[PDB]
Amino acid sequence: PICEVSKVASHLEVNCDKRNLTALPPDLPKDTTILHLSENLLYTFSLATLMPYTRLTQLNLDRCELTKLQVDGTLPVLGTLDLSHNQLQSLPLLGQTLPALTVLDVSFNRLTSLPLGALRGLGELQELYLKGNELKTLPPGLLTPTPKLEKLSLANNNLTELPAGLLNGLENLDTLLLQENSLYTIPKGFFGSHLLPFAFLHGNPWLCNCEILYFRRWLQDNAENVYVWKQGVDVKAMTSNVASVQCDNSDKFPVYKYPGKGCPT
Ligand SMILES: *[C@@H]1O[C@H](CO)[C@@H](O)[C@H](O)[C@H]1NC(C)=O
Ligand SMILES: *[C@H]1O[C@H](CO)[C@@H](O)[C@H](O)[C@H]1NC(C)=O
Ligand SMILES: [Pt+2]
Ligand SMILES: [Pt+2]
Repeated sequence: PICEVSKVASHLEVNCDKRNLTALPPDLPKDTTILHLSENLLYTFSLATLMPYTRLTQLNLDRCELTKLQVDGTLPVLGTLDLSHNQLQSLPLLGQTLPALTVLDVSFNRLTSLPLGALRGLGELQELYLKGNELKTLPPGLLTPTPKLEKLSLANNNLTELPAGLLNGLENLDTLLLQENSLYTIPKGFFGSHLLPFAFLHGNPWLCNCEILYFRRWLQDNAENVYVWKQGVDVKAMTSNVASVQCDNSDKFPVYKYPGKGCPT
């Protein structure tokens, strides 16, 4: 039986996880809508070899020792692609071969930075996950190509500072995770004017000092919008905690409680 198939109305799912595969299995019912290839041996894979599956809509290359993934044309309806927990050291330019991609997950890899026109081409993206990588900086105009982005997570990286215009235009942005990095401040106007339902900013050496001021006021207007990331706790039991954003300024003093020792308005 090699993999295993099922049928949920349209769908014709193919599950081939934990199977020491090394390469894509032969049979694969050409008409597969959702293929699961999680936790297998691959090291290398080419979206090209999937070209035969016109209806493939979800691909999970989740945990497959991947170190390289080359992109090539076909795969016009692929909506979600998970490259979770792997080894790629460079973000693959998927924009020219995954036009329908709406959720990309390459979190927990060896990414140290993103190419220039990285997310170019995939202007249908709604969820981007890059948690667990490195990255100290982000290419300018990173999200310009993805105007309808809703969830964005750069949690647990090494971001020192981030563009003052990163979130410009994202009018559907409802979730932003920036926790566990090493950001020291927030550019004036960063959060712009869109209401952010869920923000995670704890675990940063926030250098509160007059520049943090803009961030302070923001933290005050959105105190019930900033939470803390806990293991497997569900938002059903999550509670706000604006005081989780504190200055690493040898204190554990909540920025947002920071008066701003007489500083220029
Ligand atoms: C990111 O933080 C880690 C923490 O252990 C550190 O080892 C690493 O050098 C930092 N960024 C890089 C990879 O330069
Ligand atoms: C794949 O190979 C590994 C290593 O020998 C083995 O433990 C595993 O059982 C094989 N796949 C399965 C789960 O049948
Ligand atoms: Pt083709
Ligand atoms: Pt939560």
